[PDB]
Amino acid sequence: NDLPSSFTGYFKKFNTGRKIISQEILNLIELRMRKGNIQLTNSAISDALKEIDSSVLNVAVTGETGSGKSSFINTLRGIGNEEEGAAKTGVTMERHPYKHPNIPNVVFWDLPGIGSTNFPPDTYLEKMKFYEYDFFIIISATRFKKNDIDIAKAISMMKKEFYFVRTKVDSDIKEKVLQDIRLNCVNTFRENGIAEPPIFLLSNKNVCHYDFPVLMDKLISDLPIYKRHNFMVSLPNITDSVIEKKRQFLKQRIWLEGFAADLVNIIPSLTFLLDSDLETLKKSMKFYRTVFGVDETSLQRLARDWEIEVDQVEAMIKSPAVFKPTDEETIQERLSRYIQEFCLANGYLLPKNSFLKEIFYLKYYFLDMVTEDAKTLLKEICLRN
Repeated sequence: NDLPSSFTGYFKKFNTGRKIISQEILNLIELRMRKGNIQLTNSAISDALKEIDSSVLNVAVTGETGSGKSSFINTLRGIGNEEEGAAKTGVTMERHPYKHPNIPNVVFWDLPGIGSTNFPPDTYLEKMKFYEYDFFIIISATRFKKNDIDIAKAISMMKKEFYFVRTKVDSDIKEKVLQDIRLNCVNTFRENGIAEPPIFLLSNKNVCHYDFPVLMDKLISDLPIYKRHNFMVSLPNITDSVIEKKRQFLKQRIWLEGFAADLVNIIPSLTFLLDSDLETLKKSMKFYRTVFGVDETSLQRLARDWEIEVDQVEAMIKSPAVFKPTDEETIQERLSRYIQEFCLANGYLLPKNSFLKEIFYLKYYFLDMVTEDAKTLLKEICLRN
């Protein structure tokens, strides 16, 4: 009903595992809004966004050589295996990092298998600097080994998160050969004195297949709340679910940002646009396009994979022309029209006589645009092949 209730109510749509901020903090912020603590409410939101933005993620990936490690690391980074920057199989002396191409805050580490070293579990983890990782990805293309489990045991002893990933299920060429593959893994765990652990089976030809979806959900879910945003944004845009999930996260961030900047009591209508906010809007559009893989480069490659000049790929979507020069229409007119379109379909998102400043409604419009663009190209990429 009131503003304090509208602020926290916006997050009712998202379950515990999809919030980019905790209910505890949301409840705290609301209290401060209701207390009139007109400064502590802004600092709470401020520090919350700051903590979200500066979050760094380090993912340790271990297993055996030629069992998927490299492909896993590369598909999560959105890089082709023989592409530049592509993590290369096996190699192995010691730990090797691979930063995400777009989100510097995310780093995957190729760790040498403990089998290719003469280090016992705990000492191996100390050598590999276990304390630096947010979670571990234990990969096996078969049914895991004693090594894989001793490592897990050591990881759980230190309170860290690990996940069992069975790659190359696709090479297993009825249909439910998955339950068999899963049966072999379970016996291994049972054989090693461990209760039934979850397992995620993955495919290489069709990477976004099988347990990829739920694995993606688990990693974000188990992650500390403030770390989810930066990792979510880094995931590969290979399913409408990941894509739609990213939008949900970015929408939450815009909301927080809109409130921090202070609400206003005048309808949006962009009659004058500071060069200041224009550049901000240009940066937002560049951030969203990259995140959703619809930025210039991504479109160029896409154009090659098919043929035709980029010209026609861009023509398939809408975000590429937002800031493209035209003698027929000014940016002011274009953006001024977007605000009206948005608020006409979505309303002002707040109780009567209260509004977010103009830029925020524009960020929401762009985000929707890019999200739709990504789903359009994905649908085309899938339609083929």
